[PDB]
Amino acid sequence: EDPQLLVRVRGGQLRGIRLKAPGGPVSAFLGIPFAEPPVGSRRFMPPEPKRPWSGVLDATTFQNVCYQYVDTLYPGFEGTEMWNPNRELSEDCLYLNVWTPYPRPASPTPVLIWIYGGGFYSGAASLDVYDGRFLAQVEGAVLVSMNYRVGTFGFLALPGSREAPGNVGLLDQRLALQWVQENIAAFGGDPMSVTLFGESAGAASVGMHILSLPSRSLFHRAVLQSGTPNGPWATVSAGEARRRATLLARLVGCPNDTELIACLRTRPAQDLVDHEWHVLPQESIFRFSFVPVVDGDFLSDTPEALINTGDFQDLQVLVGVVKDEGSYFLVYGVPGFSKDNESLISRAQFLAGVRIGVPQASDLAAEAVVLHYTDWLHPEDPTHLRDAMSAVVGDHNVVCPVAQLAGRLAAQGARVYAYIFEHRASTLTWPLWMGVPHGYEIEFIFGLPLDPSLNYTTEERIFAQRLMKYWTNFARTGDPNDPRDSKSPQWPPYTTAAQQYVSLNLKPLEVRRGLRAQTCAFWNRFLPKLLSAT
Amino acid sequence: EGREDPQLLVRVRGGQLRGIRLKAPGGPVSAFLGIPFAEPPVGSRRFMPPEPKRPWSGVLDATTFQNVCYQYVDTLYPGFEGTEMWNPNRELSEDCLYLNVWTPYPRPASPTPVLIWIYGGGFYSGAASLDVYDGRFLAQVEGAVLVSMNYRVGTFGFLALPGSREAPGNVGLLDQRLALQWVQENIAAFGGDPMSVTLFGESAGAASVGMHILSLPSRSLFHRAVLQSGTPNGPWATVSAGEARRRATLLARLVGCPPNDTELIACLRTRPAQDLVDHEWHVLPQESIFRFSFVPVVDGDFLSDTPEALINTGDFQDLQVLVGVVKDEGSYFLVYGVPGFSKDNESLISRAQFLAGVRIGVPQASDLAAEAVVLHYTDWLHPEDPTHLRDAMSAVVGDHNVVCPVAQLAGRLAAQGARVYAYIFEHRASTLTWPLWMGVPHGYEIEFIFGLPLDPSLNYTTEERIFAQRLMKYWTNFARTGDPNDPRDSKSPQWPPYTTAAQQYVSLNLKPLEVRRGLRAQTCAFWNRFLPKLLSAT
Ligand SMILES: *[C@@H]1O[C@H](CO[C@@H]2O[C@@H](C)[C@@H](O)[C@@H](O)[C@@H]2O)[C@@H](O)[C@H](O)[C@H]1NC(C)=O
Ligand SMILES: *[C@@H]1O[C@H](CO)[C@@H](O)[C@H](O)[C@H]1NC(C)=O
Ligand SMILES: *[C@@H]1O[C@H](CO)[C@@H](O)[C@H](O)[C@H]1NC(C)=O
Ligand SMILES: C[N+](C)(C)CCO
Ligand SMILES: C[N+](C)(C)CCO
Ligand SMILES: C[N+](C)(C)CCO
Ligand SMILES: C[N+](C)(C)CCO
Repeated sequence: EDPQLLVRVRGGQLRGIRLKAPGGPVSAFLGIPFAEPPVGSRRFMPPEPKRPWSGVLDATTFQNVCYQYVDTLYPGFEGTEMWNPNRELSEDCLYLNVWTPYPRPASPTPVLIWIYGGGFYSGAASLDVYDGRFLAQVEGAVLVSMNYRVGTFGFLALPGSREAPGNVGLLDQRLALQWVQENIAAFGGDPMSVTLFGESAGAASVGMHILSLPSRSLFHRAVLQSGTPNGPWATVSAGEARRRATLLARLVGCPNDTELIACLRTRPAQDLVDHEWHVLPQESIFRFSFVPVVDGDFLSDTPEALINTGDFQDLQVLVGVVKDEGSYFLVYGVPGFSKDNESLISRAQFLAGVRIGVPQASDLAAEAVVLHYTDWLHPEDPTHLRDAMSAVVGDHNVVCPVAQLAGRLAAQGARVYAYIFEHRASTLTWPLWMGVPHGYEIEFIFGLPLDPSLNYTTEERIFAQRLMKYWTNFARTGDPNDPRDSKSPQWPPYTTAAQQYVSLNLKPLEVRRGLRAQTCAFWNRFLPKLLSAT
Repeated sequence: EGREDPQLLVRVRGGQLRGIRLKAPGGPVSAFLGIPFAEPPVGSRRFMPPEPKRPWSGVLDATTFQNVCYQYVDTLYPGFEGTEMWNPNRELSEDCLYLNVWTPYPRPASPTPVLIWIYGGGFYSGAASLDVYDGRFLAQVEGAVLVSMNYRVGTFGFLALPGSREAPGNVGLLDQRLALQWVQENIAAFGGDPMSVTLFGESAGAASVGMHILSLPSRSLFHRAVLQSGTPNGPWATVSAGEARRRATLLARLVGCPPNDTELIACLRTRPAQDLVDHEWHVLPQESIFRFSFVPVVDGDFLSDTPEALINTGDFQDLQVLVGVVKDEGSYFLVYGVPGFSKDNESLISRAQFLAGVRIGVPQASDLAAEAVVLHYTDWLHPEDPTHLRDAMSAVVGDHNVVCPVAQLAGRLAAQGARVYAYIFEHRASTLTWPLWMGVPHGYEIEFIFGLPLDPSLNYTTEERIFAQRLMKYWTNFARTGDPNDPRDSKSPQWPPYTTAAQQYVSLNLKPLEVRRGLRAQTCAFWNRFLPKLLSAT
């Protein structure tokens, strides 16, 4: 028995495991229950706190992955399967993971809490890319990650109902956050210094905690990587949530809210997943059936309204995007696009693609999109058209929503830093045309290139170390710059006047101005004017 | 005769003429100025198609410019050459249908290609007698035969009650056409070749040239065309029959001829010319710039359909066309209507003034269309920078009215069989009196093409002299062959034709030709493809 691996939390005693990081050992406490299993009658319901336990709870292995759809696009392909569940699926999945330095820190240490993405329909804290041992060992950080319910189980909502109120997957995250407040000191973490970070739906989740009052007392700083609470995919109205839940119920043979939800609770988990993609209103990409709902409770208003009127004075935020946000999604439903060729497309394929990539757009709005993104010097060039299609999907869904949030957060008193991540992993298995896709910064921030067995370059390992420092410096201070270090160049705050952000690549930081400023004016200013008028 | 210069006596269909020997820097030229080509369109003839000049007895003196057609005279900037170089330089009269011919001296012995100039001035102003349209340099240096005609402007040339007998519309274009017919019949008398006739014009003159291209009866009267900063398509060069009728009827009311068309037109004919000019600007539907009250009308006769329809469906197989724009097409127009703009300061404007400016500069835009314009031309890194806003306002007016219509025209003509050459003119005259912020404004290429810098008394630089000579060669090579390039020379860089595929045009400045691609390709897609679609849906 190693006393560094024994911790008493409020629920009782835990035993962790000593894991090996390249530079030395870390302590890992994996699969710690933070809620009562949301099973049987508790399906679709808010999470309840985990009842205390007797003896020593074995916290040496990852727990089950929340029940979810498993990708089948490219069977056997690492680029897709690296995001697939790596443990058994179960509705009994409300567990979290803590990595700390070995030995346990002597003084209270800044805490980073990771919230995974996956379109609110997928993901797990147990994926290899979310491995916290490197940040723990190298930067001395306490890293936490939780599982939260996804798909119907996390976000199926009959708004106004007692039994399926919506947003329960977000309440799972919140409960994990409350757990950190109550318990992280036992591991040597500082509950007065908690930084949330997440990517994609995880970043939208971070944003929603920023916009929901009861969450704000549970953290101090936030990082949103390639995702925002505002924008076209991260939320639905109560009406649209009801529509989708009612339709799924119909599809599984479930005929008053209470009756409807009681019958949904009788169905095997896979029966629900079998139909979750049949409820979207359009043929589309970058759209997910069961996501956070504007309920007037967790979200008191739309994210748009809340970011416009919010006060964010005592908040620091780091936000950014990858170089090619849209490319990943094109292979999931835009004809002409494949990982197996260069995906050089015709103009016809581009116009059709725009309707799928911007599915809520009217005919006129779609025409505006096509005319904006066409290079009128090379209107039928397939390379241009392929890269424009990617651009449309990335800008609409990530870059411009990020630019919008960044600007409103800064105008309303927040301290904001922004980045574009432009380094394409040497080990990437997707084709070159996809560039730096959605999600492929994460492995560097977590510091996987520091593991020699994974075959990243020396340059990539130095780069990872740099990024780990920006992120942990941000966690410690609310400022990603290295404070003992002179010689930078310094990463300046993002402001509405100057609009400064930095490139994160193998070269030293370069400061740029305006995140797609002209094109984002189109998405964020013009298209809405077109909508309210048509 | 007996005692005079035998080299200045010429007979035309109407009778005998005596010209004048003029001095150009390199030698003498022959000038025949103020040759009448129509019966004076006065009295009962006001608003009516021109009638050919009846023959005269004896020798008509053709040694001085004749009357300028009755028109509005600019008084925005008294004493200022920038404005006054465009003002009438001879008596204003309705008796104004006279043309001018310059030729080498002695006259050419073999048939020489003819250039015919059509002046601009928004269809409300202009004269062939202005110093910047002086044909002597082209005549002397290039051996050109050059012809220019006065044509009626304003109400006199373009007031229309469409469908009526007495004010059918487009009579100023019919004046131009009568002059073209005159050249066909008579220009061989001066050594000119009626089988080689190139039209050229600027602004409204360029629009006019384009309308001769789109009207079949004109097509037999010329072979090639140059359109400088003007097009028959676009937002200002024509009006519908309905809008023409509305403006004519309002004008009539304003001058005490309240409304049957015969009666209305008969009362208009009793009015003093100056009365008509005094109310001319009161009939425009919006507060605007780059809009003119009385312009060509889509009458279903001269113009069988809209210029837009006609350029989309036309066969332009046997046409060569040279077209282009100056660097700063919009700036000139800003000081005549947009609050905040002036020749006497830097015209740094606020964002409020930009938004107001856009409504005046795109006067037919809905609220949604105008916010589309504002959002496109705003620099979102520097949305309130006065220098950017000033320059963006200029760009809006220039692109809307000239640059994008020219791109549209060049594309349609090229797609439908024409040989097209395109330019951007980027040299600012060292003698320009407009301020620096205005750049290279609308109209300030003309003095180079005509060769005024060859006159040492005009104080242009030596480099400007050489530049002028180049331009004269391009224009006259195009007149001769339908190709501005020199057959003898080579690299000396070549001017490739404009094509829809490659979109090539050249920079005209003091440096050797540089080839560029796409005339404001992205922005003109906004004007030429998106806004119309907005319009159709909205
Ligand atoms: C530039 O000028 C515009 C027009 O006003 C004229 O010039 C100014 C300086 C006055 O002295 C006035 O007498 C003239 O009529 C102004 O509208 C504009 O505000 C001026 N721009 C600036 C920034 O000074
Ligand atoms: C790969 O691209 C080709 C053409 O480049 C396209 O037709 C095809 O659908 C793509 N995917 C397949 C079917 O392998
Ligand atoms: C040109 O230059 C001379 C000598 O400086 C000057 O006196 C004359 O008035 C100028 N003329 C013009 C056309 O500006
Ligand atoms: C098609 N799915 C929605 C299942 C995958 C999203 O990328
Ligand atoms: C958001 N994920 C990283 C889970 C998928 C995109 O690569
Ligand atoms: C059109 N102008 C500006 C030249 C005169 C208006 O009064
Ligand atoms: C258009 N004009 C040339 C006639 C006036 C100055 O631009």
